[PDB]
Amino acid sequence: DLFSVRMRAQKNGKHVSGAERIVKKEELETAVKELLNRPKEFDFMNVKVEKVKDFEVVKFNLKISTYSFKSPEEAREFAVKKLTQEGIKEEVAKKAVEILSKGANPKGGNMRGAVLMDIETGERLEEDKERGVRTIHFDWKDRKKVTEKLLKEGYTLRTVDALALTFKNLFCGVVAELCWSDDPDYVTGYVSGKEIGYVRITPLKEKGDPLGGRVYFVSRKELSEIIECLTQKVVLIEL
Ligand SMILES: CC(C)(COP(=O)(O)OP(=O)(O)OC[C@H]1O[C@H](n2cnc3c(N)ncnc32)[C@@H](O)[C@H]1OP(=O)(O)O)[C@@H](O)C(=O)NCCC(=O)NCCS
Ligand SMILES: Nc1ncnc2c1ncn2[C@@H]1O[C@H](COP(=O)(O)O)[C@@H](O)[C@H]1O
Repeated sequence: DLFSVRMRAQKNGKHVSGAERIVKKEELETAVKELLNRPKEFDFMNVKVEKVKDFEVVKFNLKISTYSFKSPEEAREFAVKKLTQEGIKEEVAKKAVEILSKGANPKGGNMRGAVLMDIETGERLEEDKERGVRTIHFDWKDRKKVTEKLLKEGYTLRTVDALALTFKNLFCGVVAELCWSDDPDYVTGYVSGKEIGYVRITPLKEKGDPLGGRVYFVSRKELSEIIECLTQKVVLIEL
């Protein structure tokens, strides 16, 4: 018996925190305490506890690597390069980078979710270009174990969280992903795919840029199944 525990929190109408845990009932309360304690300041928080019907367990298997650069132009140049090692045409990879740096939300600011980009044509397939699509209903099978292991190998808690999210994306049929943070202080981003692994890349923006986002590279012929998988299928990831 599994329960999905989803938390989001706002402050001054702005989203400041959000997380999901999928656990056995005997750790339900523990998961709720953790997420309730997650944001520092908030004026509104919602928590959803949902009994899980079906779910799938999947074995994590991406290679991790790390790269440092001396300007965002050089980090984005490398980012485009790694993307074309997943068979993506260079101009498609470049338009992704172009969209994130110039503001992915057409009415200014960050999106509430990821761009779905046609691998072949670079065109944005998400219907709501302010909202995008959100990957949800994923968690590490044994998050306590995974967090301690990755911390001691030198990865941060943001790495722990982003890894589980990409791996679901790739399992759901996203070919490749580009991501850097919306938070102007954090400036590591990544690029991922089944062949290039999980590729951490610093810095993909200047420390002070408030723009970020994610671009998912998807084959249009699979768009409907991909969206269903990202947003509805329940996946536990086993390290
Ligand atoms: C937050 C999360 C748990 C979704 O929870 P949810 O309660 O089911 O959210 P809902 O779909 O019901 O959203 C309803 C409202 O809360 C929104 N909201 C939810 N998640 C949001 C997010 N990640 N960013 C901005 N707004 C968000 C509000 O925008 C509004 O959604 P709307 O755009 O559809 O109008 C999801 O983002 C998640 O799985 N996060 C874990 C991974 C992660 O964020 N890692 C960060 C480091 S990579
Ligand atoms: N669950 C999600 N699925 C897809 N995209 C997201 C999700 N959460 C955030 N994003 C996008 O990725 C950017 C970075 O988010 P974060 O990982 O929370 O810093 C955000 O500005 C959103 O545009």
